[PDB]
Amino acid sequence: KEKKIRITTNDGRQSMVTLKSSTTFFELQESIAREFNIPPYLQCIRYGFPPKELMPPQAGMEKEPVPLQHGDRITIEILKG
Repeated sequence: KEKKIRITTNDGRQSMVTLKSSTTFFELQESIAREFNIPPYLQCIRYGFPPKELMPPQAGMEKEPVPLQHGDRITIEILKG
């Protein structure tokens, strides 16, 4: 029982997911990597208007869930590996 959110890569593609309630930036990066064809180290998520750069947490915050909820929307950007 988790929440559902939308995704859209700068390349011009989009896909929905079932992001978990306690899904941190890491758990989120793993979701997009599934719905799309980009690794967690090449997917830059964005939310809010204008689109922000949901940076990765650190020691202590890594456990914290993403800033998105059931019914939210985000945008990914294929980084340069």
